[PDB]
Amino acid sequence: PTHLSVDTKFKTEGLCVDIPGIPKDMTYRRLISMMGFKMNYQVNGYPNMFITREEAIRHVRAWIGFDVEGCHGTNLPLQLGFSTGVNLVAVPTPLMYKGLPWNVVRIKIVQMLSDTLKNLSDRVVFVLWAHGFELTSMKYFVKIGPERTCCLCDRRATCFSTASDTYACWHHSIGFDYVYNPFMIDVQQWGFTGNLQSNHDLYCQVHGNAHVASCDAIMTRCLAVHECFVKRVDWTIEYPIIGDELKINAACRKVQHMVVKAALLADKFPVLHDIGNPKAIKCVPQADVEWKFYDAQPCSDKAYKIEELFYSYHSDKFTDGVCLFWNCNVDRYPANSIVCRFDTRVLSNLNLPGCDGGSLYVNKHAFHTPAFDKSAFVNLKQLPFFYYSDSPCESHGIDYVPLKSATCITRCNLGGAVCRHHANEYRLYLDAYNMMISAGFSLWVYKQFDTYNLWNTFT
Ligand SMILES: Cc1cc(N2CCNCC2)nc(C)n1
Ligand SMILES: [Zn+2]
Ligand SMILES: [Zn+2]
Ligand SMILES: [Zn+2]
Repeated sequence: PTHLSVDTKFKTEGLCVDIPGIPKDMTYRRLISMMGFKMNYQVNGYPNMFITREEAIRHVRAWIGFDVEGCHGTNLPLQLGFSTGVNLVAVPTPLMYKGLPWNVVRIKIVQMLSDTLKNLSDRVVFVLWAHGFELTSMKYFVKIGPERTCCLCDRRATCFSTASDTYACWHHSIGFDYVYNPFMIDVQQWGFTGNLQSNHDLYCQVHGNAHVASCDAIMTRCLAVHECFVKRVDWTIEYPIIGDELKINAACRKVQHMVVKAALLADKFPVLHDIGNPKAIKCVPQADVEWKFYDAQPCSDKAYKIEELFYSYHSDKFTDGVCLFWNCNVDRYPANSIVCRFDTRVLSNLNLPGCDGGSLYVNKHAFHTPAFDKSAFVNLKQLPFFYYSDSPCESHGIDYVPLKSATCITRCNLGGAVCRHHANEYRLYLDAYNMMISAGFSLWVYKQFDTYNLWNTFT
């Protein structure tokens, strides 16, 4: 049991207003046939156009919400809406495009999906709240067949061209007119009562209903993300490397060690309260401090209330020493804190749009993160960039230009001239820092933090 059986039942109640008379007893096999597609008994990698909830979750980067609304069914114009905010009007003769025949509409669909997905996924998963017109419109822009490879590379084919009779992936599809072997899932099959807006609005206040197809497409995808990544969480699912994952994760470890080590040297806290990931290891193993750990899994719905994390009777006194909240999202951090908080607003290939202002950060695992809120940091300040090192000034073993920087906190800089080793390490550290910041991570610290207190650790 890996793929969704075509002989699985499909509930058709949601389809009967667009398709009146539709049989109550229906399989994916018969639905695909009704949609105008012929599977020809093919064992060539594409067993069903529809996929399971488990397969949809493994391919969350491919999710594109899709809705079709009748403007006036062969005789009427259709408004095609996508979770990218795009609305296209197809005539059978929040971006809104005027009515155009299907032969040109399909070219725009291929361009839009290819630009949206080329850096995300090897496929497309159309996320539906199926009422009929979206399923019966697929024949106008979708072609199916055996699994194929791109004409210009080794990636699987996602597009077809009737001009050249060739296949392409999302990177090589310029000028292609058909979406080839897409996947889809109907959210209505999951067991819901009431319409799309009533279910979506139970969990999200950020997406409205401007009564256009793209609004429904966005709400459908948002509801799917809430069901799969907010109310249900699976951290065992691994996701492929599509970008700077490894560098970002290594940079995060380097920045955490640097900042915590310097906070302990500068203010000499007798105790550190490490709140978050139950599998955390001391980021500064050599530090003298009493290191106490508190378990809190990543919050995916709302940020933790600091009253629930801290109160209800541990050193008990979280006011003693310092608190470390490394990606542990709380509503309002205490004044004595070191914080790394992911900014959900960041634009990147790892950060997908989420539910109720939140975002779906996908880097090895999927983490739905609550909406970034500047008011969480009112008792803290932004942590300034700095590099600190007590290591010996010694080169060992990439040409050189002398480093001059007020933020290179080393013995050599105190002595008036940065050594080659510390200049190389400073530049590598600054690169790691900038990588982590650009990935969306934000750093905050207790107001008394002052790197001037690090210079006297060289005596
Ligand atoms: C986005 C949308 C449109 C819509 N229609 C459009 C065609 N006329 C009837 C109203 N209905 C819903 C529930 N959502
Ligand atoms: Zn290709
Ligand atoms: Zn929403
Ligand atoms: Zn040095």
